[PDB]
Amino acid sequence: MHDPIPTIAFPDGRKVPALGQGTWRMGENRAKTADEVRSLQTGLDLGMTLIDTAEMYGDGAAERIVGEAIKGRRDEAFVVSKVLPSNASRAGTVAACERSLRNLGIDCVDLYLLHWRGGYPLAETVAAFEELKKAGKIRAWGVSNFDVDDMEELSAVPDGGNVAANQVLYNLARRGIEFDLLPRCRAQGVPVMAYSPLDEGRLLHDADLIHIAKAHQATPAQVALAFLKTCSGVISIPKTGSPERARENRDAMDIHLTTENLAELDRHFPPPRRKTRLEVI
Ligand SMILES: NC(=O)c1ccc[n+]([C@@H]2O[C@H](COP(=O)([O-])OP(=O)(O)OC[C@H]3O[C@@H](n4cnc5c(N)ncnc54)[C@H](OP(=O)(O)O)[C@@H]3O)[C@@H](O)[C@H]2O)c1
Repeated sequence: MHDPIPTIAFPDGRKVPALGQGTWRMGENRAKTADEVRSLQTGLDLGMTLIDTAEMYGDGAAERIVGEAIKGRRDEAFVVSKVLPSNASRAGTVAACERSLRNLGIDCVDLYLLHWRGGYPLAETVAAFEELKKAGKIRAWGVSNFDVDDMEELSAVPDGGNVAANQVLYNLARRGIEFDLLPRCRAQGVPVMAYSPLDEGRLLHDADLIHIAKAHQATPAQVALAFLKTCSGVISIPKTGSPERARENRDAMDIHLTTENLAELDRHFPPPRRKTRLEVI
């Protein structure tokens, strides 16, 4: 019997498991599709109910993978997608949402993000998000790759205070948001979605993570996710094309990092001591 996935509440009171599933680079290889679908199905069965995708991921292909994986079980998934900033005009956003819904094969996304900051004024994009919400086409909107200054601009936008999430880079190797952005979003009640929680796999070569993994009879990936589980206000979205890895990632929740593991990680992966430029992938 494994331990449960902690839950995080959105501003609107909806709760999701703090461990979800990524999909970037899915749907690029026909030979992997069956496994990618199965990986997401496996994570859903195990309670990794949030799935993060985007219009740009394989230009609709990752969305279609998500659509397969949720076939017969839409109500079990919390589907997140995104609009590219070059599409995030008043009419563009609506048109992009409709494509995503067609690809996903569903009526409504749970959460719809601006993927990063572009040249269209924020009020335009938020206006489109609020109309989609009223139309029953999205349930909530948020943003991604927004630093503090970007977050502040939302207050000048009417309805900008409805922001439901900020999806930014965060893992042991990229702790910059701890200085300012994460504390702001926590004070504000806005979940931070930590993308690339395994630093795209680069963390898995780290000797201190390996050592700590060894002590817990776990894997380095499981340790990287166990750390992020300790962080309140954070939802991590690791991606894997492998159903065996999905199971492994789920079981990262059974690790209880000790006070000494945490000190050692802080020593090996130092927190920012000053404001850091937002890292983006
Ligand atoms: N908003 C944005 O701008 C943005 C940017 C980046 C990412 N994201 C989202 O965040 C998700 C996660 O980040 P990411 O995909 O960039 O990288 P990541 O999840 O940190 O790591 C991905 C890599 O780790 C491997 N992996 C996963 N679990 C493993 C395990 N237990 N053991 C060993 N290797 C493991 C995967 O390989 P296999 O697939 O071969 O197993 C994959 O190559 C993306 O899929 C995407 O949904 C959003």
